Amino acid sequence: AKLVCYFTNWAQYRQGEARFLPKDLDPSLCTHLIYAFAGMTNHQLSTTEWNDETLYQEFNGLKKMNPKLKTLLAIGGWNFGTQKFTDMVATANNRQTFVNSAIRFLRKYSFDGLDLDWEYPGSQGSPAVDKERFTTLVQDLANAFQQEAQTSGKERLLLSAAVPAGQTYVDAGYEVDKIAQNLDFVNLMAYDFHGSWEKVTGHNSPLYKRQEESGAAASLNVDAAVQQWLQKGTPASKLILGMPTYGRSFTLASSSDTRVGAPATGSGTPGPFTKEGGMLAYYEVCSWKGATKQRIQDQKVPYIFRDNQWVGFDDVESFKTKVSYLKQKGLGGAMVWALDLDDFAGFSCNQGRYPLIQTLRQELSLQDTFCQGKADGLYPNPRERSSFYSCAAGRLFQQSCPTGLVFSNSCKCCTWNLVPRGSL
Repeated sequence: AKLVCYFTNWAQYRQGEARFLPKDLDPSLCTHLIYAFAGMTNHQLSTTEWNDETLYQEFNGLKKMNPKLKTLLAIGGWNFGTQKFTDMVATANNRQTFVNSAIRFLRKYSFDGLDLDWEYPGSQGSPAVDKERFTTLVQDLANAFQQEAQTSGKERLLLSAAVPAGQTYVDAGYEVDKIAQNLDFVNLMAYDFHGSWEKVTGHNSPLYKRQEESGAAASLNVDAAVQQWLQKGTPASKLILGMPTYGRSFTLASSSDTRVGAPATGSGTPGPFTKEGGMLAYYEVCSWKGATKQRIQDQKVPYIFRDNQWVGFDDVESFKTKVSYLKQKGLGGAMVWALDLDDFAGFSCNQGRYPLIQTLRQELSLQDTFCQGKADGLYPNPRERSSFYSCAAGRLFQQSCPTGLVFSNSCKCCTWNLVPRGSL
C-alpha cells in the first residue's frame, strides 16, 4: 500500500504554531512525499519559491533517515492556472524542451519522479485539444523516463498525476485508459465536492451520496468518483484515494438551520492561520470550543457548527472509514492533501502529531503472450507477492490480492503468509 503525502512550499509562511518547517517533516510517516509546487519558465521546469533549492535538499535529505522513502516534485496547482501547460503541450518541440528540462531538474535536485497537477486540461482557459495533448505529454514523459533509465543505469523516474473527481473535468481532459497505462500511480483528488461556491451547505469529501440527491449531484462523492476512475480504465492497484486534512466552511443564512443542505450566504470566516474563507485546516476545526459536531449518516463524514458557521471536514473516524473502503475496493493506497493541514505539531487537537495521517498509516498496515497457450487459471507475479496473473482464453489479466494476503501457487489463491516457529 502507498501513503502519498503532499508538502506545500508556502506553508513555511503561516504564522505561529501553524508554520510548517523542515523539522516538521517525518521521513517515516509516508511512503511517498510530493513537493508542491514547481512552475514553468519558457517551457522548462523551474522553482516557485525563493528558497526552493534549500528546501529540496532538506526534503530529499529525508531519504538518509528513510531510504525506502521516494520523493516526487509536483507541477501546476490552483495558482499556476493553465496557459503555460497549454503552450508547452501544443508543439512537439515545446513538449521536448519540457521533458528534457524535467529529467535534468529532477536528477539535479535528487527527486525520484514527477507529479502532474494541471488544473485542468480542457477546463477553464484550456482548449478541447488539450485533452489529447495531455495524453501525449504523459506518453512522452513516460517514454523519455524509460530511456533515461536504460542509459543512466539508475532507477526510472516515477510519473504520477493528481486527477479531478468531477465528471465534467474528467470528460474534458482525461483519456483515462490511455494515461493510466503510463502513470505509475494516479492521485485521485477526492475532495472539494461541495463548498461555498454553492448556495447550500455540503460536505467537502463525503463517502457516499445522500438519499435525497439526484442528477449530477448523486456522483459528487468519493465512492462515485472511485468507480468513475475504475470504470474508465484505471487499474485499482494504481488508483490512490486522496483524503483532505482540511474542511470547507459556510456562513449560514440562519443559525437555526444547520442541516446539510441548509441555505448559506457565502464562505465561512477565514481561519486564524490559513486565512482563506471557505476552508479550514483540521487543526483549526478539531478544537472549536462550544460547537456542535454531528455525522452525516449516509455519507459517513462529520460536520461541525457554531452560531452561523458550519464546516464539513474529515476526522479520525472518517479517515478509518475511507481506508476500509479503499482496501475493500483494492485501491493502491491513500493520498493526503496536505501535511501542513493535519495537526503536524500536535498543538491543537490533543491527538499527538499528525493524528489524521498517522491514522492512515496505521490503518493501511491493517505479457500479452504469457497466457498462451496456457489453460485458464491463476499464476504468480514473479515481481510481486501480493499480485497474480489470471489467464482467460489466452488473454492475460493482472489482479491484486486483498491487503495483507499473498499469492501461493499451492492453493492457486491469496492467503496468509507462512507462520514462524519461534524465530528471532
